[PDB]
Amino acid sequence: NLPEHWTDMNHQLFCMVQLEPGQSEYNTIKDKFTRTCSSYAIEKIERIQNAFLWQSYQVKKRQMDIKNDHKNNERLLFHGTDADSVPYVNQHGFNRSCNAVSYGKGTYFAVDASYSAKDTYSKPDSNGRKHMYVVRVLTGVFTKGRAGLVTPPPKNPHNPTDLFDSVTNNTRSPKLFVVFFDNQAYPEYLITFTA
Amino acid sequence: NLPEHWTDMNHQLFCMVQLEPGQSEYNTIKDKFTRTCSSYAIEKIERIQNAFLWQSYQVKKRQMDIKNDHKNNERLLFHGTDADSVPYVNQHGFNRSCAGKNAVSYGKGTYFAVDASYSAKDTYSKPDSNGRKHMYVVRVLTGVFTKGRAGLVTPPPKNPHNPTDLFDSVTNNTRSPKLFVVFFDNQAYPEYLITFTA
Ligand SMILES: COc1ccc(OC)c2c1sc1nnc(N)n12
Repeated sequence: NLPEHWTDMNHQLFCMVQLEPGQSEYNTIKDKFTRTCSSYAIEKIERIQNAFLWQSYQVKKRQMDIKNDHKNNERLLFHGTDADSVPYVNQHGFNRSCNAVSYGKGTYFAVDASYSAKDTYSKPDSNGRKHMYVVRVLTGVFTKGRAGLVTPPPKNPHNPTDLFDSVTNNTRSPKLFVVFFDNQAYPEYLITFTA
Repeated sequence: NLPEHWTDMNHQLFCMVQLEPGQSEYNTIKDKFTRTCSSYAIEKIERIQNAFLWQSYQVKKRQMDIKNDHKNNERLLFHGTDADSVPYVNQHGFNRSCAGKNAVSYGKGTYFAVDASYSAKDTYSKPDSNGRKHMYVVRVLTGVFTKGRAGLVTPPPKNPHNPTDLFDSVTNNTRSPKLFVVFFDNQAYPEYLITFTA
């Protein structure tokens, strides 16, 4: 069930599709970035078409929609990456096993592109190019994180296996989310940009 | 897509089904165990019916069956663990972030044994306060594998010049595999829980 807005892949399961500047999809993703990163230069935006990652992600979304009995489990977040990690992420998504993990040992995602645009996260390559993903994240029901978590905390210490879906720095006004499982995050767009 | 021989779960997502000695399902697991663990006695064998773990595992299996072409990608392996881990594994499966360092490390992942005797070591199937040991029988997507090494946080590339095209798992020895390490969520389905004693 590959999304409508995807383009034909000639029976292949993986493609990076450069977006056309000035068309709807490009303008949408550009505005989300320029909200907080209007001083950077965008070189290009690519749609990640990974059928395996998409399928595993959609299975987790349908499971979380059943478990939570509601369907607002998804958010659009940012993830800065060094050039050398881009091929891995395009292919295999985000891997907690691969900076400071103050809110737990998972994969980190920023509400604001400004945060992901830090050189510690979006490390400039030899040519000055920085890389940031726009990511669909199953944040689901969340609580405040803490150092050393390997999974989100229990929703009630009387059932230690019924878990929050993610953790955050701040539950009232979140600026980051940590997920602790593979296939809880779909890398949807890659932005290549410069300072 | 839940298997047709599972007990009806009443729209429930999870349950453990106690098996009857004399049924083929119980007897084949007992034979597989006793092949190398003839000194121990089985208390019970439970079929694990976890709808969500099953779906995610079956999606990974279909993807590996597509990627590899006519490989036997699945092996039935053993995993001994402490009583404290059993409720988490039953609900959530095998989390590499929680895995022990193995005495011979072929990578930082979850370890599965070919031989029940290996999983039956007190270091893995730690006796609980009542002297009960716990061992899972696990469908593992071993796929295409190579000899691992202690540094690995994922299986290594098949080809150094193509770093993202990975082996599916690693082993101690490709000639005589006795253990497999997996590095991803939903690559192992816990199918049965063996409770046993001395
Ligand atoms: C404290 O927050 C983080 C810790 C670690 C991070 O990745 C190493 C990270 C954040 S926010 C963010 N956006 N993009 C990335 N990679 N990250």
